[PDB]
Amino acid sequence: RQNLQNLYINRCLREICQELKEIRAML
Amino acid sequence: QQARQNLQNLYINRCLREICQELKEIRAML
Amino acid sequence: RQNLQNLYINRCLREICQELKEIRAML
Amino acid sequence: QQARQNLQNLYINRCLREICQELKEIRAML
Repeated sequence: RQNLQNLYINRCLREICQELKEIRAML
Repeated sequence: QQARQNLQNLYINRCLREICQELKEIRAML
Repeated sequence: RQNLQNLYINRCLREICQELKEIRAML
Repeated sequence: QQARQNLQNLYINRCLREICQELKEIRAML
């Protein structure tokens, strides 16, 4: 249960990291 | 140049706002 | 233990949120 | 104006890099 939630949190964090990398490229 | 620059500034601001919202959601879940 | 780690993760997330708010102001 | 703009761009890039590093650390810990 906890492990499940963490998996969804970690996917979101990875997606945010990819978005911030794209933002840095724009900059 | 400047209107494109100002638009890009507003666009990145909106992206960062969305990211902040997501991090607030994660905080609540933790 | 888990609760402890989450507290330190949540403080970091709150700090990041404050930093991103300052970045948005600069923008 | 433009050199200040370019510097600010590089400064924000560096901040976002640091934030990415922190989120990677959180991911590892979760």
